[PDB]
Amino acid sequence: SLLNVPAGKDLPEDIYVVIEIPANADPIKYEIDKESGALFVDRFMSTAMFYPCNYGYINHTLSLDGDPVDVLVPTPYPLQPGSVIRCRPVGVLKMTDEAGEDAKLVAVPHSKLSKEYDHIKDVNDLPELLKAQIAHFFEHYKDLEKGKWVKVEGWENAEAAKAEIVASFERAKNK
Amino acid sequence: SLLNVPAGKDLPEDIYVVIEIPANADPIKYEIDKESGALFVDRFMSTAMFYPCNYGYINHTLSLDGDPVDVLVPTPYPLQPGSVIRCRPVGVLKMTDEAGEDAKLVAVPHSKLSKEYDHIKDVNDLPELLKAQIAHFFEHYKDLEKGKWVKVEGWENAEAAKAEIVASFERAKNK
Amino acid sequence: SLLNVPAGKDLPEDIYVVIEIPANADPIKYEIDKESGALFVDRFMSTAMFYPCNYGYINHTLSLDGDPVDVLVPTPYPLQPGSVIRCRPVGVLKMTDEAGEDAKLVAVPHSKLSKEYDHIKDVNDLPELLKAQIAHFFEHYKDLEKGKWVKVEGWENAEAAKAEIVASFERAKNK
Repeated sequence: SLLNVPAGKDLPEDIYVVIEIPANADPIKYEIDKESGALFVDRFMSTAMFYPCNYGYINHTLSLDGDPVDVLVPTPYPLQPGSVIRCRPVGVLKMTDEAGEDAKLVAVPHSKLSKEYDHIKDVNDLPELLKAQIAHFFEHYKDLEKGKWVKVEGWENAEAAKAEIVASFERAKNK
Repeated sequence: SLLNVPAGKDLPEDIYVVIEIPANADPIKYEIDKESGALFVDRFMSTAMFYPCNYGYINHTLSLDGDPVDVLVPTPYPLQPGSVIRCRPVGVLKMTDEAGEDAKLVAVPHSKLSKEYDHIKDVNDLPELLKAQIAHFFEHYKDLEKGKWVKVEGWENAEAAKAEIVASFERAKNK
Repeated sequence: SLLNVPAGKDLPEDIYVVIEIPANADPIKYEIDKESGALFVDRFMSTAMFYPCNYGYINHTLSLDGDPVDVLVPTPYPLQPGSVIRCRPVGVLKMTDEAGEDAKLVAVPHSKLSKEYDHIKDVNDLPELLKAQIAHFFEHYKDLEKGKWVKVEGWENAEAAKAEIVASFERAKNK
């Protein structure tokens, strides 16, 4: 099942993201269940916005908000929810919500799947427009959910991203 | 897998429907397999009609036609086949086909996912139009399958719905 | 899971294909993983082409290129990737890439799902156009992947198809 999926083939320059929400899709927020491994409708988003990239998580990891690391992956065409893409971290958007700080990484499809993302080695290689779009999306998607807020601090490099991967792995089962 | 999915987290005002067919979709009738838990093309529908809501079943239940309880869930945007939505029964369309009797329940998305369905407490709260549409759909979808017929008897309340849930759960035992 | 799916319920006039890529879809090449049974993005196709039919494999089989037998299934409407269709082999397109000659079978939806494919008993029953389209697709889809080539030899009958099914079933498990 989707639970039996490797965090990566070779952490952390080579990961597997499990996709929950496709780029440019209807505003349904899906999630994979811990016990079923099934795609659950987590929520119907209230703002009229869409994810600017495919949105998912790395299996066998844990952020300190009590969830796996979240990754945004851009692709030429939207991916099936519940499907897996081998990619390569290239940055992180650092933001804080309530309150367990909520960093989101950005990984691009691995060279084996496509060479279109080879010239993107680090966060600055991403277009400014897409970056502003991601930032703006996370600044606002929850605006119509009372008692929910997000402050976006900023972008950090691929090493920053890789760091969070290794960290959250190991915070990964242990306790 | 999709077999390992709870009937509900608190029957019966709080259930899980496994979605097989999305609202307003192509006329492919999918089903989840008992052994694989895989989404199987059960049939290509012959009439030019679409399901007016997402269509699915409650896991760990059995109707007396030899299938789990079927639930129709309305949502703002169609759901991925094979995905799960936490909802709340609000009624039942009572109908009879060839092989005994074929009640179909109507559950609305749980308040945790959206508050859009909070004012729908019972069957009458659903719009007339949607009700007539469901009824009409089930009256006719099988018209071009010889030796298949459906007579729609009528609508019953949420407690009627809840009843069928509890019943069919327990009848829940025997494959 | 999708791993636990029968090759067929009565080989070889009655098979199960696991669908990876839908007809007329975005050019994402998906695959089912051997360990997870999960839908993995195998590759982003580089040519501006689409699969003319749904594309998938028979579970519990092995071709001599080190993969299950691949089947193309036509349907009236595209199928969900990762879903299973009971169908009935009616032909085979014989082609060579290498490493590993690359026959692709063509099965049509079983009569239980639809009678639309009843009159297609063998390869010649398929329309010319669809045949030329499949052939032309496999001749060219890999044109922009250096060091990859395909020569299409030709079409063979349903018996030829069923043969490859029986062969590749055995060729598997047994070491």
